Amino acid sequence: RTEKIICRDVARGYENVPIPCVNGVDGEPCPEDYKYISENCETSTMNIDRNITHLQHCTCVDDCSSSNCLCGQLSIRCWYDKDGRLLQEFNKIEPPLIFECNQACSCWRNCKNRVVQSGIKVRLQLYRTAKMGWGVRALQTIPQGTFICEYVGELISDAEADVREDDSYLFDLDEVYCIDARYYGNISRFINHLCDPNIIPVRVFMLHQDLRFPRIAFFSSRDIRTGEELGFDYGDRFWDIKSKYFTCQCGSEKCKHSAEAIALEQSRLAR
Amino acid sequence: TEKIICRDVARGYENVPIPCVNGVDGEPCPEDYKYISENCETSTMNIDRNITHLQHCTCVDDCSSSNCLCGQLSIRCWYDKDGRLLQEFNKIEPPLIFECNQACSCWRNCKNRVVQSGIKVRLQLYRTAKMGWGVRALQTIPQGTFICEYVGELISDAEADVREDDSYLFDLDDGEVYCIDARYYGNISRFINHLCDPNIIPVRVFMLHQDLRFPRIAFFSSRDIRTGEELGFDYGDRFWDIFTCQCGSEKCKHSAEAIAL
Ligand SMILES: CCOc1ccc(NC(=O)[C@H](/C=C/C2CC2)NC(=O)c2ccc(Nc3ccncc3)cc2)cn1
Ligand SMILES: CCOc1ccc(NC(=O)[C@H](/C=C/C2CC2)NC(=O)c2ccc(Nc3ccncc3)cc2)cn1
Ligand SMILES: Nc1ncnc2c1ncn2[C@@H]1O[C@H](C[C@@H](N)CC[C@H](N)C(=O)O)[C@@H](O)[C@H]1O
Ligand SMILES: Nc1ncnc2c1ncn2[C@@H]1O[C@H](C[C@@H](N)CC[C@H](N)C(=O)O)[C@@H](O)[C@H]1O
Ligand SMILES: [Zn+2]
Ligand SMILES: [Zn+2]
Ligand SMILES: [Zn+2]
Ligand SMILES: [Zn+2]
Ligand SMILES: [Zn+2]
Ligand SMILES: [Zn+2]
Ligand SMILES: [Zn+2]
Ligand SMILES: [Zn+2]
Repeated sequence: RTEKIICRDVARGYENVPIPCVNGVDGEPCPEDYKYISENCETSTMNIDRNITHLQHCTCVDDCSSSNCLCGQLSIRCWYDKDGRLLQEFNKIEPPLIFECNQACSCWRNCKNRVVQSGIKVRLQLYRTAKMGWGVRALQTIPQGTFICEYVGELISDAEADVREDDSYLFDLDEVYCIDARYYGNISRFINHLCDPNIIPVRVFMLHQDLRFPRIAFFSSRDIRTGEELGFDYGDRFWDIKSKYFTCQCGSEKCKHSAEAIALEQSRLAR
Repeated sequence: TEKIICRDVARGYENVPIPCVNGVDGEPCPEDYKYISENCETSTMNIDRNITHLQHCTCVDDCSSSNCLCGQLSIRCWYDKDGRLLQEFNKIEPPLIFECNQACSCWRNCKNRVVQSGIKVRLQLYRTAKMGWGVRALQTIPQGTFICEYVGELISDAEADVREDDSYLFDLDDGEVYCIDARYYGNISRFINHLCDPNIIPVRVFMLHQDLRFPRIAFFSSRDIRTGEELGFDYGDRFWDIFTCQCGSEKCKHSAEAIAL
């Protein structure tokens, strides 16, 4: 079998870079049961607070590289190095919310605290995996801490998420709001679960500071090689709903959710 | 002597820098406002942003055919292949323009996305002889070219009635009345002066939402504009009824001399 480019850009020109799709595995055509969007959408009344006078903002007249930047101080510090990468010291167990600079700040649009709002810069590819359906892989080396993409979809309420039948694309922001990428989503809806993940989600605020709606940004948690599949840990809660339907195919020696890992735990509980 | 007093009054928010110069007097770069590249809110406007309420096209091409719903909503698509308004465009009573949006099936680079792609022409903020600050072209600009949007603070009818200074107040004009006030928050368009012989015209456009209470205001050149020419639109007789005009045209109808006659 031969690899087959089946779409030049699944984003239809909406991202900074094209995101091609290939399938060198089976006969599945390019996925089209969803609407690609590059930014979050709403399908009910949400009234995101966008009052420009409500925004916390900085007075910096440099590039916001100093510890005096207010937006960095709201994040405890700015966690971006000079190349726009997330610092290794960033705490994954208890991450602070990231507050990027915004339209109320006195700084320029190219200051050092605007990584996520500047969008996708790495070359990604939608591709057919051997055992998980569609997936996303890197077409380049990606250093640790690099911004990858945002989890984009339909903003819905807690109550609406209870009503939704399919939560295979439902991200819990943790009233409680979620992002459902089932019907509307970006490239992130195709990122699979890995028990040994190489990206992590981070909560970020940019052009609004409405605390019901953090945006979810994925950053690499280690150096990523060309061709390597991207994935994050969906979390035990997702698997406590979903392992009755399918089991994990990540194949890692550390896999916590495989058919066998579940059976081994069940046999320890019996013994 | 002409001094450059700002490399970019937009602070990097537009596609191009917009420098400011002064070769007339001692006035420094204007700083009594906040530059913003898109409209802002200072109170709850409840703009309908429901993606399922958008009318949108099913175009599998570049939206240059007559089956594009978004062009049909605008009577036709009025943009030529270069993104300029057609010569047949009603420059006196323009129709509403519906550009393609996030619900359309077309690509982001189809032919119906001129205003949402932002400023392309090179402009300069500069100190005029008699009108304070103004905006001029640093290049020739063909007729029908998109210049910039009138950007500011969205305010209600009642809020506009309470405001003291309407020198930056654009009336969006059935239904609830709203205004764009660029006094406190605005982009480069807040500096465009009135001309009785204008060379740009405002056009109402819809892009990412279709809440008909809140058209966005796009300025297009109404004729070929020469390099160095000051940009201006006709503020309208209502503004002048509710300083005297220094436009200098032989057709100026708001001058001190005109008002006295
Ligand atoms: C820095 C942040 O760290 C995080 C945060 C979140 C994650 N992981 C997830 O969010 C996970 C994502 C699954 C992939 C398909 C997208 N999805 C879920 O847990 C999930 C949970 C509950 C649920 N149901 C209801 C929820 C609310 N109200 C009512 C019902 C649906 C899905 C990882 N790291
Ligand atoms: C759509 C294309 O057609 C148009 C439309 C409008 C224009 N021209 C103007 O909009 C004009 C703009 C003046 C320049 C300084 C910005 N401004 C005004 O008429 C104006 C009117 C009333 C007012 N006051 C209140 C209003 C409501 N409620 C309370 C008070 C303030 C300003 C030209 N062509
Ligand atoms: N580690 C995994 N093992 C098996 N299936 C997975 C795994 N991670 C994701 N999936 C599958 O992908 C769904 C989640 C999607 N967000 C990911 C894109 C999906 N692979 C697709 O082809 O559309 C899950 O409901 C599973 O069907
Ligand atoms: N044709 C004109 N003649 C005299 N003054 C004008 C004319 N057009 C605009 N102005 C002045 O500019 C104001 C409108 C502003 N939106 C334009 C920018 C203004 N020139 C400034 O320096 O900030 C008016 O209140 C007038 O002060
Ligand atoms: Zn700062
Ligand atoms: Zn900044
Ligand atoms: Zn800031
Ligand atoms: Zn696993
Ligand atoms: Zn179309
Ligand atoms: Zn289109
Ligand atoms: Zn369209
Ligand atoms: Zn005049």
